[PDB]
Amino acid sequence: SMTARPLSELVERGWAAALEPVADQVAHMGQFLRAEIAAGRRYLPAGSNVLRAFTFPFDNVRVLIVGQDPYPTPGHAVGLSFSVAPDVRPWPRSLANIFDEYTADLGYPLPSNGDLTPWAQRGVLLLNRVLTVRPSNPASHRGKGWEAVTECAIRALAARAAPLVAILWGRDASTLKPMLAAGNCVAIESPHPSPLSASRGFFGSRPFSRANELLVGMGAEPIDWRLP
Ligand SMILES: Nc1c[nH]c(=O)[nH]c1=O
Ligand SMILES: [Cl-]
Ligand SMILES: [Cl-]
Repeated sequence: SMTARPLSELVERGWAAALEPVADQVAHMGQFLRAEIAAGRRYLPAGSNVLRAFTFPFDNVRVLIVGQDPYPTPGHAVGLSFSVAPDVRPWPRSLANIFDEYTADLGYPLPSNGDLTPWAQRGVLLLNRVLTVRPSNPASHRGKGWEAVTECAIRALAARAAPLVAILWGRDASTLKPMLAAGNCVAIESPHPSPLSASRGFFGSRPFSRANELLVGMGAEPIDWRLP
């Protein structure tokens, strides 16, 4: 529980230190979620998954993907942005669009399922700007305190003596751009892959190959984006 236990128990070591400035804020978010349930509203993803992106090593992140907030359908969000469990089908629409662009950009076949854990395991941080949502209500937790947490995560990543490429999908993600200003960091910004915005510049954006060109140009290894 985010209300009950400290960062050193909840997230990976590097992340617990990176997020020290927002320790109280994370506990505050646990209190917010408690109050939601007391009031008769639910949240997604499950409590134990809310901070899941921060359970993969901070020091290993090479690419940052940021979306808006978790999927609003119960059974979709798993705490890694855009990912779904391997048994989920049909895929959410934004994921179908991501995968369409993945095939167009990289030439790989469509993935077998919507599980993005391989990316997380290979140094891609799958973040959302806001880490919870009320079921069926996109953006319902905007402005409730998560933004300070994800801002802190981005500043910390950018302050590392390491290369970073950021992929910011949509307007809420885009508000992290000012924090991504140091010379060790590069940002790719595009419209979000949701059907509402994807035709404004998501399709054709080639984020995966661009990220790899950027990594190689900073002397970093590219991401193996291939999903099974
Ligand atoms: N639209 C979205 C769906 N699911 C995500 O995890 N992030 C988003 O921005
Ligand atoms: Cl609800
Ligand atoms: Cl209500």
